[PDB]
Amino acid sequence: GYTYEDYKNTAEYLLSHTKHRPQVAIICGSGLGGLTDKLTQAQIFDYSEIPNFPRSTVPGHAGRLVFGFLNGRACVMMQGRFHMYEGYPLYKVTFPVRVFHLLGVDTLVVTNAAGGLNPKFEVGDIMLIRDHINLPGFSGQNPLRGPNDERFGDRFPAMSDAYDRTMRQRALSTYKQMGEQRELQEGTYVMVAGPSFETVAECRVLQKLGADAVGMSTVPEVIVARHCGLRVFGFSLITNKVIMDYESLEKANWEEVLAAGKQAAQKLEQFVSILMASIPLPD
Amino acid sequence: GYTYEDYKNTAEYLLSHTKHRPQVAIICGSGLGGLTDKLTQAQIFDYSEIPNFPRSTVPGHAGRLVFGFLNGRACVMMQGRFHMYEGYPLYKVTFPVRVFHLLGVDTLVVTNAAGGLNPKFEVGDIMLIRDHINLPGFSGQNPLRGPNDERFGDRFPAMSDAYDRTMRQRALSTYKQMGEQRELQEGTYVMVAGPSFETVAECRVLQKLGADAVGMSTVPEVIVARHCGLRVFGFSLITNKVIMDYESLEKANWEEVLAAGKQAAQKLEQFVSILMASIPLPDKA
Amino acid sequence: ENGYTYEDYKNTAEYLLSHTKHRPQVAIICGSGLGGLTDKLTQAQIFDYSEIPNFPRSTVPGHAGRLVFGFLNGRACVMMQGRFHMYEGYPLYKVTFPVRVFHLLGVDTLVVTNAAGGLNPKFEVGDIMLIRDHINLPGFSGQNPLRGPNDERFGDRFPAMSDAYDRTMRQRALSTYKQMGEQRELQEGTYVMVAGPSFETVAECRVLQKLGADAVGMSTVPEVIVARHCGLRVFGFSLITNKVIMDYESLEKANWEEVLAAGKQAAQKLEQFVSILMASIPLPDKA
Ligand SMILES: Nc1nc2c(CN3C[C@H](CO)[C@@H](O)C3)c[nH]c2c(=O)[nH]1
Ligand SMILES: Nc1nc2c(CN3C[C@H](CO)[C@@H](O)C3)c[nH]c2c(=O)[nH]1
Ligand SMILES: Nc1nc2c(CN3C[C@H](CO)[C@@H](O)C3)c[nH]c2c(=O)[nH]1
Repeated sequence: GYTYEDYKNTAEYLLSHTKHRPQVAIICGSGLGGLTDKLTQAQIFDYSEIPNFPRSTVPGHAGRLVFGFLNGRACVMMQGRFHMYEGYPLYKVTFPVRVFHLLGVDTLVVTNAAGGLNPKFEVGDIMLIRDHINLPGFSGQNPLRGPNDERFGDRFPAMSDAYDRTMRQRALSTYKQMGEQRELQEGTYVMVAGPSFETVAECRVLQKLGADAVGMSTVPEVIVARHCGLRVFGFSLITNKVIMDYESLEKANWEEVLAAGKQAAQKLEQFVSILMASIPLPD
Repeated sequence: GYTYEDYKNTAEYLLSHTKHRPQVAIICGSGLGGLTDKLTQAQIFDYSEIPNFPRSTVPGHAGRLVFGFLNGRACVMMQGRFHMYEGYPLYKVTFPVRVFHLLGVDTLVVTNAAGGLNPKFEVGDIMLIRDHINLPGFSGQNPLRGPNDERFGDRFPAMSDAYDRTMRQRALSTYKQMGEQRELQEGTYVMVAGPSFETVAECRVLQKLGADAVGMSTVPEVIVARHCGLRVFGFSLITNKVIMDYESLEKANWEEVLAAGKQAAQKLEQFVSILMASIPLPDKA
Repeated sequence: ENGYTYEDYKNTAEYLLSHTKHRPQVAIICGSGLGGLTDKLTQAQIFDYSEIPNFPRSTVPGHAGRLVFGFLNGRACVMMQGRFHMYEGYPLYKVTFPVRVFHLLGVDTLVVTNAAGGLNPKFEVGDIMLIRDHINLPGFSGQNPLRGPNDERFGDRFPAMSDAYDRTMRQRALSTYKQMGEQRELQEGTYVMVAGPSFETVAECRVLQKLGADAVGMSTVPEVIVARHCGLRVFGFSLITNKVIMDYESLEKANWEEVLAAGKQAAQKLEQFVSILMASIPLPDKA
């Protein structure tokens, strides 16, 4: 895989090529690339020009790294991400997270599109990620598998406090004081590898396990971020309701997923701006 | 693993070495190879003579591809299949499915032996597969992993309609007018990788997940078939009741599995006959 | 698919047999913080894993990385002082390599031990849970040490695991233990393997509870599958080293230092238990 020097080489490339010094990294998921629009003094790198960066092969993933200020805050944004289903091993999927750490980032915001498993969710809802279920992790697909480098973190990091409690309370609070539009949802995200969508029986499995939303990303990035000590916040856009009975003739499809992101673009933009305000400055 | 041209080469080899032109492909699982017996005008290929075909290493898997007519319908049958527990990557396990598509097949019938998890099933029951749970797929073992080729299908295919609803309706109706003793069962098949058989605690996990029958195949072939637009029908022969308590001195074993297929041969042969009568003809000949 | 040939296992076995006069009947694999179980071996002869042909290396704290032959309560034993885990980067054929070596040495009984997180709310830190059964989550998805061509010199293509943990040993150990006036009962339950190396989320803890697991760890199962495949009698137990976090209010977190400390606290109870255990292992039919 990647040596420590590989991560350092990439971080040094970025640090040499930009004056931006980000505090927060944001990973934009399927159809959420629009979150880069409000960056000021934006500087763009195509992933292809960044040493060791994988390529985004999925539609709705632009494949660019954008530095700028978001609500005055120094950010770096992955406009597009990587997925196991593309053929990438998790050490590639998660590579940018350790680079961000080496750039000086102290907070990772992870975003995604997700299928709703909890019947109370509607398409267009934002679900705050309170926790996850790492199904690939259980079987061996964990980005920390292999020799541990103490320069990044511990051999056996805990994940029970992965999603930052303070930011979650603040976000929930702020959306109470609105009382406008749908309320902010909260729940458990389960990662499945994909790329095919779930059967009805699989939908019922994931529900029985206690997941509220399902997708094919995010969890590995969180694990790596927590290993290197980043504060983590996550949310899903619920882009479709997972099919849960044999009567329906509806089927999950990627077109509908991207369409739901386009529709929620302004709402997501607002949410992320309020989010930045809840991140404390470094010491 | 395989290039688009690899699939092409194999399909052209077959198209150039037989005049048979199948509409239906049938994959015969453990102890089910006898389903080939009623083929008329049979032409046999050993897998070893077919470019790019993997080899069947499991007992009760003959490793032959047979072309012929089954109750008057033009079929190609896998007498034996491949399993990930043999060492094969899923792109090898499922290779033939994409070949079948290129041969002009529009329907895939997948068969297997399976261990009964639903206590209402008896050894010798046929269970129609209404749905599946893909446990390896959750963790990354899906035959679609990697770059997608649009010449086969979509990057993100849906699976919630994988097992053709109309065929299942017709098979159930037709079978319940034939007044046979044991009813035709219907349920959810769960794939596990194996090759070791389940513990009691594992059996209870699978039951809790909602599975009726468990085996170690089939699901990857269905995913690949649905990706390329094939109509899919599946059934399991329940060959053993999975062990469910710590008192029992009985154990799952492969010999009992094959024996159950032997005993069920006449019931299978008849089922497969009314199955063929439930497969739509193509719009144009 | 397995990276080792039959001859690789043979070579390692012959090397050991030609470098010690010890001829073990019982192999014992010592888990995290349980390496002290070797302290009571008499006539102990130690090999570093690094000097044994084909042996993997233990890279985890609390795993010494030594193979120790000797007598335990009068019985000929070989003990792995430290083991290997999938999370270290090893394929399962490497993790489980020693088990087939033990079979070639003449061992007929494998005792597997580990530290484990408690999922059953009745367990307390320091409890010994006898393993009645396991749930092999990596196995379901393809990570099984038997994957690939099968060598009938070791065992069957499709071995059963429903009787993996020897009932008779478990009945004898429980009975003997009960008659010795110990205040805290031996526990008994199902161990679930997850790959790690990160510890469980609360949601994951709840999944594992709902699946019927009593304790969770990151080892053991592969070794048992290989042991049963080649016909070894198997006994297993876990030291419950921590209660897995199961609510969002707690500020406590699983951590490896506390895991190792729990093994230190339990050294004496574990020593005494492994003695009752050795007395519960049948002798071979012939000497
Ligand atoms: N597993 C899964 N993932 C998603 C997603 C998340 N991603 C959306 C994209 C395919 O549209 C993949 O990267 C998965 C949205 N809806 C679903 C769903 O119903 N199921
Ligand atoms: N997992 C599992 N599979 C089967 C099967 C199906 N296959 C039968 C064959 C071994 O007998 C393997 O390819 C699995 C029958 N019974 C069982 C069972 O109890 N369990
Ligand atoms: N998964 C898991 N394993 C353990 C273990 C067992 N091992 C202890 C060591 C990390 O301390 C790893 O090899 C796993 C103890 N407690 C726990 C737990 O809470 N969870």
